[PDB]
Amino acid sequence: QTHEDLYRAKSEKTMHVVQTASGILTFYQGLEAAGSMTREAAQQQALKEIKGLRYSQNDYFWINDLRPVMIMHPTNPKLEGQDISTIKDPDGFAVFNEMVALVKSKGAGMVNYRWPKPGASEPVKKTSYVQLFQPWGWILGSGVYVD
Repeated sequence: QTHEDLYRAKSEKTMHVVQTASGILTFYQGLEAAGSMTREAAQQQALKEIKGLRYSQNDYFWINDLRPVMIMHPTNPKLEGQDISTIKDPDGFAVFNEMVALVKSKGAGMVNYRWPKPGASEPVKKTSYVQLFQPWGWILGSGVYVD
């Protein structure tokens, strides 16, 4: 039983909720591919639904793209439609640029950074799984706060 085993387990949870939520992307992209909705309408409907999803103690999902621009953020909605390339946490970690570089290399993975909790402003340590949804160039993410 290794350190790697313990960390594999804790973060599996995060991975699985993101994979769960990403099925909404899959569903809506299918309707786009079949010609039943336009891409942009399919995108907006998917965002709207993913915006309301929660698990555990008000843990949530966000979406940003590869540019990077924030597409949907349920607790910081004023970041939406903005270039988020210049955002850095208090340790200097370039949150979204790191996420983009990670998914471009590997498709998905874990990343740690500081972010405020919902409805608060102090940046707290957080560990998130991000996953590229390739047809739309979207990164879906969720994480858990150290407390």
